[PDB]
Amino acid sequence: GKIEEGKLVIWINGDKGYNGLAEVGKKFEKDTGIKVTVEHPDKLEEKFPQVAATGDGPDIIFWAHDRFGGYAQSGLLAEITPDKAFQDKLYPFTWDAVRYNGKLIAYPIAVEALSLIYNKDLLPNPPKTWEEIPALDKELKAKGKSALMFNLQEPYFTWPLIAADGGYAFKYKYDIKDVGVDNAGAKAGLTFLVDLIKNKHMNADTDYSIAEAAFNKGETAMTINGPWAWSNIDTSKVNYGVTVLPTFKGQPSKPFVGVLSAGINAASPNKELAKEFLENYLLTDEGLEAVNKDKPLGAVALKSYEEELAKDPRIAATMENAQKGEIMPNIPQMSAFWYAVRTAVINAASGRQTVDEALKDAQTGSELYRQSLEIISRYLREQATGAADTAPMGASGATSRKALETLRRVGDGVQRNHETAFQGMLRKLDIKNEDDVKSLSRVMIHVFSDGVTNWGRIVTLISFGAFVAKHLKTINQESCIEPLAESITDVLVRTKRDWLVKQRGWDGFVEFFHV
Ligand SMILES: Cc1c(C(=O)O)n2c3ccc(Cl)c(c13)-c1c(nn(C)c1C)CSCc1cc(n(C)n1)CCc1cc(c3ccc(F)cc3c1)OCCC2
Ligand SMILES: OC[C@H]1O[C@H](O[C@H]2[C@H](O)[C@@H](O)[C@@H](O)O[C@@H]2CO)[C@H](O)[C@@H](O)[C@@H]1O
Repeated sequence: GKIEEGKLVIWINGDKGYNGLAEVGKKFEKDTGIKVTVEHPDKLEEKFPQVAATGDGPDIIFWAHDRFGGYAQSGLLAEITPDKAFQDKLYPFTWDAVRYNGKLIAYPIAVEALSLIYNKDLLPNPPKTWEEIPALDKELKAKGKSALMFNLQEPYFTWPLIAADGGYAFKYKYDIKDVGVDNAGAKAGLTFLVDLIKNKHMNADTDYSIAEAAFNKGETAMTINGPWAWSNIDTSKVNYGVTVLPTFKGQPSKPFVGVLSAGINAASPNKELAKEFLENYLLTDEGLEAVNKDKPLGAVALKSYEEELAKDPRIAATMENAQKGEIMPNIPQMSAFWYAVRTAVINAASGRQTVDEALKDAQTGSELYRQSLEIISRYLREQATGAADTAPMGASGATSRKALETLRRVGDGVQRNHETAFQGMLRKLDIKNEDDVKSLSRVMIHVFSDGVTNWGRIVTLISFGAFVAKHLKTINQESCIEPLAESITDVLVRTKRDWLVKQRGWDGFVEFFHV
């Protein structure tokens, strides 16, 4: 329940230099008498938000920057306030990756991008194009080898191909309502991947460990991986090169670029020890060297140590691929986007869904929070004030508009028919201000998560929200309505994600209540 005072617990992914990080921990302990424990739990990026929401978890969490906006929005991260002298030691774009709602929410460590890694003894020159890989595989199969193996279980690895011909996550300012997962470009890329599998150039079951072992044993000519993998390749004594990813339809593969970052748990009683560790032990030439020697970091954020490593052709390749890619967003939706696309790739690769079916579901999943919030926020606000929002609905606007019209019909009926239960519960909850609204999340999840799933219960959730919003406006707390709508939306989408996607999201709602 409570994080222990007077020690540091650190979480980092099991593909990174955790033994090197522990060496930096030992240096810290030698100066201070404070013990540093480094752990690498499975699925730590999913475990962290669950444990931290209870006041528990590590003091420090390491992950790429994309997950940290979600954590910060949830109240799970301490604000970082390094002085100017410290801030100036790192590249400004790395600080930009860890800024959320104008606040620094983590320390940046290193820039990561995927590259094409190839065995010079099998393929002296790497392929410039994806399109030439089937013919290379045919050549290599006659030598008892194969052209390419990489992790097909994590969408981070397949994304560069999906993005190449025009797939995108959130259109870039970001337009969060503009998602590019089921467009022609995304379909072309994923169809190419699925055709590789159909034609027996790759196996849908290949994962990180299987691809790594095949490459490092000299069984496959190429893999796709990041700087952290280079240690194990060095140990293997494969004659490898690191290069630009192949093009698709003449266009570069576009890796999603990550900034490995270190956040401090909002519930830690060791925030000063954590800052001291991160600024004066880790983010130093010697600290980063200890970690980099274990598993390479990429292009480190620290100007002084990055200058020394920049002459490495493997780093040059990493940065070439990075320049062709895009820095990941850190918006809270990123977790949902990754879950949606992970499922789409796995299902398309296995034959569970067609490419069209798979990307349609991924588009729905990625759009779900924003579309749900549009509908709910508009209903609550128009209920409270008596007047509709004149602003355009935007992307998938017909669905939003029709869902709002449906909700007007069925939601107004629920508020009439359940006036007695609603008035009774409103009085018992005694909702007075924004603090009271913030306290609703836990109880709403409890009530709504229990029992059957159907559209009627979704209507009850939203309709009581409108009932509360009317109350809030009347008592001059209209500023609480948008936070209420965000809280309800979060409950809805977190608890019913898979069911909602199965219904075709809000189009299911509209069809369910037609006539
Ligand atoms: C049956 C019922 C359901 C359902 O089928 O799931 N929902 C209700 C929402 C409101 C009401 Cl009044 C009732 C329900 C209710 C009750 N009797 N009848 C006859 C009805 C119709 C009271 S028993 C259920 C209950 C409600 C609460 N608790 C602790 N328990 C208060 C905690 C709370 C809960 C919410 C909120 C949604 C928006 C919001 F701004 C604040 C919220 C606060 O939503 C829960 C999910 C929707
Ligand atoms: O596959 C989705 C996954 O992508 C990224 O995770 C990377 C991570 O950035 C790399 O440092 C390395 O560990 O490989 C991971 C892929 O297995 C995102 O950072 C992550 O949030 C997302 O779920």
